[PDB]
Amino acid sequence: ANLLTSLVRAHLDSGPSTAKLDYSKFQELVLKEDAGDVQQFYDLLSGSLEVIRKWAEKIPGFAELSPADQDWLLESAFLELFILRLAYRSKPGEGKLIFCSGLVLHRLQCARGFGDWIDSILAFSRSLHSLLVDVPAFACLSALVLITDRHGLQEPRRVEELQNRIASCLKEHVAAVAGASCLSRLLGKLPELRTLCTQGLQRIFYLKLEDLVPPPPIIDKIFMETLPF
Amino acid sequence: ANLLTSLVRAHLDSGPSTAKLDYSKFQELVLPHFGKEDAGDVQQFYDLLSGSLEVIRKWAEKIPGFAELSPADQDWLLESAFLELFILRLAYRSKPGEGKLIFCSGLVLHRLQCARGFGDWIDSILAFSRSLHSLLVDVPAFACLSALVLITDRHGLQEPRRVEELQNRIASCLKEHVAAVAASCLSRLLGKLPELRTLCTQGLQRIFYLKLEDLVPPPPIIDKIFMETLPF
Repeated sequence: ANLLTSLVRAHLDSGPSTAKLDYSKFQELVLKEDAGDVQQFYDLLSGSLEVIRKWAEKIPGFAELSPADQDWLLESAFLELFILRLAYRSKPGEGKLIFCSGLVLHRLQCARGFGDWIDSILAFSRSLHSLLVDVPAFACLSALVLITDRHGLQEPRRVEELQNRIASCLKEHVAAVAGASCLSRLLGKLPELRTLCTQGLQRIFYLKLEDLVPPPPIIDKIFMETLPF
Repeated sequence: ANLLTSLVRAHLDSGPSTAKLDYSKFQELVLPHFGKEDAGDVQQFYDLLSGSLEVIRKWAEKIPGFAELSPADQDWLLESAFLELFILRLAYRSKPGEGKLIFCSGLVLHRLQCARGFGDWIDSILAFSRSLHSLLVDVPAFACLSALVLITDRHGLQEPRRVEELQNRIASCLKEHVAAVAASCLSRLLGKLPELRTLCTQGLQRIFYLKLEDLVPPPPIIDKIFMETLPF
């Protein structure tokens, strides 16, 4: 309710307004992988880093978790968060990727840096779009990606309480707007999203191997620490 | 030559002969669920990597000069080149025109039986097999090339110059044989190198992915190679 309103205010402020979109570099007709492409891949990921952290700071309860638990939840869900907010923001029917700064790029502008990762993300975006998720449901869904069980939490029961809180909040709101199914269908995108995060881990691994441009330290850290091994 | 003979003898004993070919598990049609794998497929994949590594170790022990290198340099050369050796010997042995993969022990498996454990990687290895076959590399030229893949400069050798001397030795022997039989085939064969190098990368990606999945843990020595051959 007031929780819901707070999750919404938090989501909308964490992205760009249709007025602040930048089509400056957009090329629908785009005429191996080189170092401009690898740099732009890391830059686009790096752009959401501070955005998602300020967004999490505004989820009620998140700052009452232990600071070690806050950092680990962010670090463990960064990739999934980046993917869900990009899939929701973008327009997959026209190949349009919209990033959280407002930059708009065509997918062919992105294919070389992202690999086929990017097509997988556009299929998920089509899929998510067909569900017609409203803004309050999405503001709940994304927060549930963050605030979830991870190995090594100091206070896993308090993470679980807050998750139940956000879940109840999502569950009402859905029921209120059209009396499993809907809910079940929306929660089904959590596991797709985990599998899609896998695919991003594979892409960083591959690029680290190539080593045209090294990943920036904080991307490299998230990659190394979220690898179970 | 005498080196030649020994390299040749070492190669033929390391593989199977058109007899000892096991069709015990061969199925000319299986219907898999693509892009997924259970723990039987993953243990078979590793088992095939590790059987091939004990076979390549015994083959290297027979290359004259290899066993008196330092034990550490011996291991590092093997591990540094295992994946490349594995793909080359597998490509050379196999029959891409019937979709057949032939391993080490004699085991024959259809491309469709490999799909789950190996991923896409196996199809790309079959494509390189067709590639390598159209070059028509004879057994004594392949016995030389194979060994020059192992005996090579690697960072961190205790005695890189002993390795280089032996590399010179096998190169000369190859050259003698290319002339006895008479750039490419050479330059033509180095032209496929990038295919191979991509396939080694493609195998690292597959182990990474399966280590992520963790249906079963990789064997320790495969895991060690994966890790120490990753600069990070």
